[PDB]
Amino acid sequence: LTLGNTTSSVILTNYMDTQYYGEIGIGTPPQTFKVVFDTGSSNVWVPSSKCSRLYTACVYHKLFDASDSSSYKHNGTELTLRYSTGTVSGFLSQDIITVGGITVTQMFGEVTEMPALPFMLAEFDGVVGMGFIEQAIGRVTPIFDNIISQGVLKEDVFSFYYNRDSENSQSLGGQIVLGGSDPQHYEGNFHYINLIKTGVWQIQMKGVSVGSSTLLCEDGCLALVDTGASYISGSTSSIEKLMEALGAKKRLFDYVVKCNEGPTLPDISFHLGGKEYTLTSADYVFQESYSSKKLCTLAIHAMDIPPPTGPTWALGATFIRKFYTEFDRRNNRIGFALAR
Ligand SMILES: *[C@@H]1O[C@H](CO)[C@@H](O)[C@H](O)[C@H]1NC(C)=O
Repeated sequence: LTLGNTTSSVILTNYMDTQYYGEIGIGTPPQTFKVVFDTGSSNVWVPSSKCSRLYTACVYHKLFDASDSSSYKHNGTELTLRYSTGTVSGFLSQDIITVGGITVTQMFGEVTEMPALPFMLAEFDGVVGMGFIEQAIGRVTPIFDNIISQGVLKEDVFSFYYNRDSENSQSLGGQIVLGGSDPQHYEGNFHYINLIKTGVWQIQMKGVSVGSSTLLCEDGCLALVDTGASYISGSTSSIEKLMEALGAKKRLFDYVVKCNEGPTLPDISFHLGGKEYTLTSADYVFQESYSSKKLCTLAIHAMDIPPPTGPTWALGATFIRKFYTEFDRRNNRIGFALAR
């Protein structure tokens, strides 16, 4: 490990509080893609020129064209990438990738199979896995390892700020710091939790309270800290119980409550390390209305993550909105501070 004196930031766009993406460039000259920075995965992919326009997703996203890059290096190894919500398929390529100020040689997937559902609903083109080589499909070096290799980053850490949505155009949707934190976006002190293990951004969670009573994960459980999850997620059994406690009806893909009932819904806490991390109903309800007649989604849903990572809680954007999160690869731990 070699440390320099460079901090590098990635400005992020907040789509509807569910999609947080920033811009990278690939090739000479650069081709730009909107990408989700996903601690729950370890590959880079963007859609490919070689994707059939029979995938309507590829018609509606930026496509990497290797025939327009003078820094492309062929590989052509196939790979399938499996995500919580959908699956993509293609082949491996090498090129120069620009992220913040930093230029790195990176192996990445050219995706050629991009299902209409759900990629038609994606503001973003691709994904930059911020996880560990142990999770990388085709055991490819993840972009963060490659930047650390360059010995320019002041620290072997990266931090996430996820703003609330804003009408105002001049609002900052989010910020990734590579090699640091931005003290302009948190307050009080970081509180750290060491990982179950190296190779996954997962930590021991002691309890979930719904207002008064610890009626979930009573013994102890797993929390994946997943900058690529829109929501906080537990396992079908954890949730259909959580929601029964809240008084929430179960729709096909999410839980809802009558909008009128939303604001008085109880606090939800998360025992991580020392501190108890609490969310108000404001923090976990899409309060889009106050009418008893209309229905309001909650930012918590069922996610059955398969082993060996699963089953686990996923703490995504619902949680990171309140808690500025610092991923410390140096000491294998996650820092949390109160966001501002
Ligand atoms: C693809 O890259 C891998 C890993 O760096 C390399 O060892 C392999 O031989 C490459 N395959 C081709 C066909 O270029």
